[PDB]
Amino acid sequence: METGDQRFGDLVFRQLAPNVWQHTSYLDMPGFGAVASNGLIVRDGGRVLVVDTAWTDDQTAQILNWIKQEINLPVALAVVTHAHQDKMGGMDALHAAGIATYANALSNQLAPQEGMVAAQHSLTFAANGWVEPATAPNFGPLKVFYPGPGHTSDNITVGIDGTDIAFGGCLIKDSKAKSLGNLGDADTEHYAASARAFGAAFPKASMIVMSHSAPDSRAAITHTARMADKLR
Amino acid sequence: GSHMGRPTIGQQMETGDQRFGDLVFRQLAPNVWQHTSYLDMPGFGAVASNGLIVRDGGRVLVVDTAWTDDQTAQILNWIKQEINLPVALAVVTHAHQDKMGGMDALHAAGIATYANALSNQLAPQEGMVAAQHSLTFAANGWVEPATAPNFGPLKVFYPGPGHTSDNITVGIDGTDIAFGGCLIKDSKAKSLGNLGDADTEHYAASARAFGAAFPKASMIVMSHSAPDSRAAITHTARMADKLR
Ligand SMILES: CCc1c(C(=O)O)c(S(N)(=O)=O)c(CC)n1C
Ligand SMILES: CCc1c(C(=O)O)c(S(N)(=O)=O)c(CC)n1C
Ligand SMILES: [Zn+2]
Ligand SMILES: [Zn+2]
Ligand SMILES: [Zn+2]
Ligand SMILES: [Zn+2]
Ligand SMILES: [Zn+2]
Ligand SMILES: [Zn+2]
Repeated sequence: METGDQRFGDLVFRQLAPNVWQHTSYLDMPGFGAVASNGLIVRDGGRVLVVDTAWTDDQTAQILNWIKQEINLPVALAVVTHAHQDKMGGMDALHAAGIATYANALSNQLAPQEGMVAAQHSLTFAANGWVEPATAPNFGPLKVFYPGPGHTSDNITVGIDGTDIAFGGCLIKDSKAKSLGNLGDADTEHYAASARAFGAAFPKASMIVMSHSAPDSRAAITHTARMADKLR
Repeated sequence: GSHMGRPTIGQQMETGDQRFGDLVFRQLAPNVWQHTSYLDMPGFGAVASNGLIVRDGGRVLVVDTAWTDDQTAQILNWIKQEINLPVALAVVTHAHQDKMGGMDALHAAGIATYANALSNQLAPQEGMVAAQHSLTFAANGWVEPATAPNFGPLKVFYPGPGHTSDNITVGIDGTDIAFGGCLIKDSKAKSLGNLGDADTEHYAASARAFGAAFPKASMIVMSHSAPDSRAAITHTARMADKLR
């Protein structure tokens, strides 16, 4: 309800930069109430790129229809940042709309176990965390980085070239957080290193976008790593 | 860095096994041998780690180091004596001491080394030397063949997270042998061994995925016990079912 925020159905959109919006969707978790999840919408000349679905097919369709209304450019592809419902719940809606989908090979391998629909294409990563470029064709400003196991074994991150923005997804929590949120599938040993690897991959990003709070500064990365140091 | 921060000899000699310094070698097939090295761990005696040696035409291929550099050098010495073909490459099956502790011995000898990209990424944290090359995997677990150059009969499969998030497995094409490494424990096991780095949620599926990937392998080779039948896979998966 913050000024400049736009509503379409159950979804809220905030412009972060001339060509970048955050999408926010909400799901009731019985016992804990409504939980926000954020992803990104990127205008890349005469096409649109999506990072992460909403919780549900219906909510993901609302994202696609808002893009049609407000941006009116075709969605070329989507990248989804791990096999949990907040990031991949809406895969069927992307596929029905004829959007090409990309995830970590590991995300696609885990998807069935995690009750998610696999992406059509698999990203693979060098030992240094950077996507093998042949697996991420025509990704325009999307720079995809695998920081290592943290929130999950499969979690990936995305920088937006020509912006100050990097997307930590569920790996990064906000700079005032008490906790690292859901650690059910987490690597408690490697998490802190993974948070720091994300920071080092995108050294000049000043706006850190994450799944479960409003955009923060780089302080979110060093706070997440400081919290993660305490897990081991 | 390493979880281990004490090399010894095995006691249970066994008839068809060959002692070579502090290591043990067993021929499993005309072109396949098991290498075994031992660490004394207080309260648990001589702890075996097993890997594989494969002869493929005029080349030898190695799966896994020994626990230590000095032990891994003795694997190379044994290969020179018993096979006398050059070691074309080694593949190591995750970033733990038993599987990657001897990387320096391979690199010293000019042997090209391969691991899961994730193993190489985790190596520094795990106190291991990274392999020279990284394997990547398709969404169905099979190695991307462009990343496994001249692997010949070594058929590398990532079964999913289990013993660790980076554990890989290796079928030996043209044989009845599949290597489960530390993912699979034998049908006599009372535990899944070290779960310090394990994925308790996905372990059972990963164990079953290994079995389904190598459906006709009748000899299952694993890190910490003698080769077993396919029962080792199902018994492991059923123990892993109790973690979730
Ligand atoms: C807000 C904390 C949170 C997370 C998280 O920390 O990322 C997830 S997730 N992506 O499923 O693990 C959930 C859904 C169960 N919740 C409630
Ligand atoms: C014999 C059980 C075992 C395992 C295992 O279960 O694989 C490992 S490992 N590869 O480091 O996790 C060790 C060394 C700590 N030990 C003693
Ligand atoms: Zn998650
Ligand atoms: Zn999340
Ligand atoms: Zn899970
Ligand atoms: Zn291990
Ligand atoms: Zn082991
Ligand atoms: Zn570890």
